[PDB]
Amino acid sequence: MKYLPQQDPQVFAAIEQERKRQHAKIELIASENFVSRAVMEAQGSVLTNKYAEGYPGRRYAGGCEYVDIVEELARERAKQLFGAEHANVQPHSGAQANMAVYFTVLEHGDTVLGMNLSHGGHLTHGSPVNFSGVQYNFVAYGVDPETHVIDYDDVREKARLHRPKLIVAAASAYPRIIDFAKFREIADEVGAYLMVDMAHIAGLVAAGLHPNPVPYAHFVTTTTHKTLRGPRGGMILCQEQFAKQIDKAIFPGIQGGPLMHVIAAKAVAFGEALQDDFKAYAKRVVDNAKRLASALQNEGFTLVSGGTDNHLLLVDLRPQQLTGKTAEKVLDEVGITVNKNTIPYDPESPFVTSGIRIGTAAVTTRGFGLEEMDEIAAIIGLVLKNVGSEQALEEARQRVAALTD
Amino acid sequence: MKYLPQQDPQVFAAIEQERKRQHAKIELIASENFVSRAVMEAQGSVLTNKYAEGYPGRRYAGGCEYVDIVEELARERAKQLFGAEHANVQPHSGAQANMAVYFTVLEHGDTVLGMNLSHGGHLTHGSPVNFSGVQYNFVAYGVDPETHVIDYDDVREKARLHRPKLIVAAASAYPRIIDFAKFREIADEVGAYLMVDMAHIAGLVAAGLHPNPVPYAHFVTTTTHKTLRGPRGGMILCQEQFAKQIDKAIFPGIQGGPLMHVIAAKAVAFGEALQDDFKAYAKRVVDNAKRLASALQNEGFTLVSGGTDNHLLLVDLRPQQLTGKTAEKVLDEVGITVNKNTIPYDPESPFVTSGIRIGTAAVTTRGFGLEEMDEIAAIIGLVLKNVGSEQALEEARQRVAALTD
Ligand SMILES: *Cc1c(COP(=O)(O)O)cnc(C)c1O
Ligand SMILES: *Cc1c(COP(=O)(O)O)cnc(C)c1O
Repeated sequence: MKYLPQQDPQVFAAIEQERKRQHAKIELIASENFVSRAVMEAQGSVLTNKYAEGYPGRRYAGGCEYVDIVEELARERAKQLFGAEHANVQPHSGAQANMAVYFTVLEHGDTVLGMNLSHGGHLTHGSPVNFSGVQYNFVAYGVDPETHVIDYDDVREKARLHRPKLIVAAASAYPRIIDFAKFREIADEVGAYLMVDMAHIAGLVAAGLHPNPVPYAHFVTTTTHKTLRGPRGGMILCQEQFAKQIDKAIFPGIQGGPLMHVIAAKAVAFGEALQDDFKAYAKRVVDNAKRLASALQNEGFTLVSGGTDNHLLLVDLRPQQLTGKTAEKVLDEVGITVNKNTIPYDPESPFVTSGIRIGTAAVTTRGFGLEEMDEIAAIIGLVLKNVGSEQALEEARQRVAALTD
Repeated sequence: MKYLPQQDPQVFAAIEQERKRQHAKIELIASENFVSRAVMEAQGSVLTNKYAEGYPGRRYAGGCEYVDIVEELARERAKQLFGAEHANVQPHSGAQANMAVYFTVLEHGDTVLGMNLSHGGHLTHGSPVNFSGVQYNFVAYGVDPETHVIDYDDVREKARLHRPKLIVAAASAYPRIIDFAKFREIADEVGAYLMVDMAHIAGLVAAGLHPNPVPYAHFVTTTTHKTLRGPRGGMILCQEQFAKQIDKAIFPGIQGGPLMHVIAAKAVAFGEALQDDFKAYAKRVVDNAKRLASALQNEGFTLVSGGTDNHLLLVDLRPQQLTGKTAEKVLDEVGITVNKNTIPYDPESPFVTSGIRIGTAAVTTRGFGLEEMDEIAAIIGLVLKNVGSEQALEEARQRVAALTD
């Protein structure tokens, strides 16, 4: 940076604080990652100065010749990476990606089937305080009370009874592989559309380490950030027959002018995802997640579903008589960043919780391998089993600093 | 840039093309502007790596200490600049800013009164192909057929007959000052809320060159870009009593995690707007718009409302038997960027139009004064009155290059 330190010292000081914070702490929030320096440079570009209302070739304003190339590059790389027939890279967020699809297929008050929020489902999948649960009639399917894997018979039963117009699959906190083939099999039985929100698993789908939902779902939504390691934003993937309708749901549907500088960064992020080292990176993420899972059990922690198939894991803290809130607070004191998260059939409210959510996507970007996975797990054990001891927390504090150089 | 040229040559080449395009052309689209190098650096920051779901102090995740400072700086500067009691700087766009307010005050199918789209109103003010016109029952008020100024008696008549729950004031293409006091007087009579969408005039409100809608409106929405010369995004301003409800309409209402790097740039943009030279800049914008308006009439062009009170003007092209589409196309050939725009009571469809929309915000940033306003107007006259002559267009092409160095 050059012009910000001089122009706005207060803002630059806070950014430099945040930059050092990202280095000093161990980032274990499953939705967090670190983007490349090339991705950031694209967001700091002059492409913010251009209104590009519409789509490449079909713009409502002139002078879009080169931002069209950018959006095309973003759309073509997305289709190459995921094997989709159509792509829309204009969604401002994953929430706006979901909103647009809902706007396409559903009318106000329509019944939609989604994953239980206490079981793994996202806010945009039918929360009574979110637009989705207010705009539409949302019903829930759950996971098995003891195996914590999606009960696909329950998904079929809920679909056949509630007769939804849409079925949403995918989660914010689900450690296992989602069977999209069985979701389509259920959707075809009740004559409903299928939408997959791969936001958390998108990078793992790109590297072929998680089954691709594209050939099963009518609509596929995702965030460009998280495991895809791209800028903060959204994307919609669909078959050719929904292409025009999905585009119209973004503009002039729910949005105005797109963020061309962010779309530029999406194109950079997709280009980086197509390369071989990203597929090697994403394998290490899952390898690190499996290693962390095994090591936490070795420390005496119960895990939701008894492990992980993807990038994230949930710790059932009830054995140690701890709440997610307590765990989040105490780990923040040593430099480990987690978020409290409801476990399936949680006795505690969503604001207190009985579990914590941990992902390996961010730390794996920093170069964390199998060795440090065991150390992170050792520190978490030291902290949570010795909450009252400041001796342990100071020891843990030093062991966090040893890992982060 | 350093890492993008090496990482993604295709994307960097298109960005460099766009950077040179922004320099080479004369940007006269009223919604366009050029942000400072400090604003861009804030968007190219690591603040994209942080999830900040919630609000400063009341976050759903830890490690937000410094992004809270950023959001607070953005919120406090906004309140200083506009005299508002509360600010929300999380809206991804002006469209999402409007959407959130509608989500707060209205239930599905509620009657809303807004400005006619053919008269100046925005897409988000009740288009039957936009969410606003589908989600809500939108009725329209118009301008005077010969004066092109808002018919405030028509606004009262439409309000008393249709009994709206909300009244929206402000426009995308309205060259005159909007009387917010009379809009509130009408809203109080019918017991309706008042919302002002100052997106186009926000910078002029900041410099005190346009009446502030804050003490008249219950809700004030705006884009952070355009005349405010900030990053691409949205903002909501309201009184203290709506603060909690407006915040809940953004999250967990219509959005997820905010764009902290864009909020950082908003804070930079507001900081730049509080300084004296911005108030001097914004006066030159209006001065340039008045000078361009007078000069275009001197060339024989009819203007909507017979001039301008703000940053933008509309040319009624019917005298020269030209459509907006034809004018937009031919000016693109010489290097002048405009957009076709429906004039009030336009015989031509919104896709062909009878007028063009011109703003001075962008060129004034580049250093354009009164002298070059007369030259721009001279070139526009040369082009549009000699459409068939390539001799004139080549002459015009050279005169565009003389202005842009
Ligand atoms: C992260 C996520 C989203 C969207 O997040 P934004 O903050 O809106 O980008 C949507 N659905 C799921 C399942 C997610 O994980
Ligand atoms: C520009 C504008 C908006 C929003 O534009 P976005 O592209 O959504 O940022 C909303 N209302 C009015 C009147 C505008 O001019």
